[PDB]
Amino acid sequence: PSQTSFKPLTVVDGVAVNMPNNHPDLSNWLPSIELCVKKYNEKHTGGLKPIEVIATGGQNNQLTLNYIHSPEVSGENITLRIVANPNDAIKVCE
Repeated sequence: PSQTSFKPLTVVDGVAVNMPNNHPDLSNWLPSIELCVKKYNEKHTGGLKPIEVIATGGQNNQLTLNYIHSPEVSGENITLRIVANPNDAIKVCE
């Protein structure tokens, strides 16, 4: 584990997904990633699953993820809900 300029966004199955501060909001990627990561978490349950997930890609159809396993001090603020679920045949992610 080491210091990094990344903040938490959402957790899926128990994996805190952080994003690069030097990037826009990932409201649309929220459901896209939360669903993608679910796959990896499915195969890897409990400790098996990754510690954190660095999700990137703001615009220009940018979609890049990173599996990081290193728990470190951190925290969030507050969240309510998003209520979204866009469909797509060609999912570059998965």
